[PDB]
Amino acid sequence: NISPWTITGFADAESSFMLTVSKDSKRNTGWSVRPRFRIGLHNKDVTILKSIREYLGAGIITSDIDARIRFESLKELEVVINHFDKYPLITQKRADYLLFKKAFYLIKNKEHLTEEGLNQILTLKASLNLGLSEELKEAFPNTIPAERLLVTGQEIPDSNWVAGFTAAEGSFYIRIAKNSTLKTGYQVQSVFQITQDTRDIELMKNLISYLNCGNIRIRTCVDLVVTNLNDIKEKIIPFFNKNHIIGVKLQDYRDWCKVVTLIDNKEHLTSEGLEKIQKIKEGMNRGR
DNA sequence: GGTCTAAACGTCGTATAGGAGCATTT
DNA sequence: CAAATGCTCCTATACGACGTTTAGAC
Ligand SMILES: [Ca+2]
Ligand SMILES: [Ca+2]
Ligand SMILES: [Ca+2]
Repeated sequence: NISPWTITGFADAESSFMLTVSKDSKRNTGWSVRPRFRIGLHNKDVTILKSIREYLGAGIITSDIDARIRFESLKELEVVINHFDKYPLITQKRADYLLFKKAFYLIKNKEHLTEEGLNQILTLKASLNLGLSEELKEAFPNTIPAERLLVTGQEIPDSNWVAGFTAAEGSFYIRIAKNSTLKTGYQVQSVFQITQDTRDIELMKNLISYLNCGNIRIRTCVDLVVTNLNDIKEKIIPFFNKNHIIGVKLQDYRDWCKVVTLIDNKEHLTSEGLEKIQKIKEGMNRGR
């Protein structure tokens, strides 16, 4: 069974909360309103969603050009709302979540079928994700987009969160630099990385402190980068060994785990070993 | 002076990010 | 009938993941 805080972290990374507003002749207000929750992965990682359906005991899984689990009915969203209230988000999407939750409840009490609720719902949608479409701007001018609680004091709540966050957005790659000042002609480095747009740096900086290694860098997106070999061998790799990466990425990680060992044993300073690494690297990540 | 590590710097293609909307069930 | 929700297709840009250069220890 998958840890709940993993799901929370994973969704903190790659989930989205949506409100569709559709023009509809058959309604008094002229518009249809519906809530959605969705997680989308490449087809190859479909097992993750199966793991989430199984934990929560809800959710509809599909696979086409990509794989998704979706929550659209009131009862299914009720499960979703139950979970994230127990296991709160920590990226800027917790703001999104709060808008949705308000919007969700107006819809449950059917008040969206009123001109008042419809207008209130749109103030939430205006500040949720990409805001109002042009078509919605034309239909509802002078809508004042609702207040977003900026969450900025939030700490990393659990290690399994981090397993979840990176499994979705973390990166384990091998860096190879053609560099003649080295005997083999190439510098070899193992790299652990997490990326975020600059809106959630306080979480990024805290995550350095949580894993107690790595540096923050701005360039806009901000990267958390760990290149230190004894931080990678003694700090980063034990964490994700107790707190498991899930999905295909776990397999890249294994390969990454493999190349860090050989580099630890200085086998990268030989041509044969340098050949060995490129074989491995060429077989990781996008190279599968 | 040479070799190396850490990390600063550079960069493009696509896996999503977010969305819209018709068809079916309740 | 209408309100809910099942079901599917769309578009483009923020990432991931790949590569070079530099600061500086030894
Ligand atoms: Ca994200
Ligand atoms: Ca992403
Ligand atoms: Ca991902």
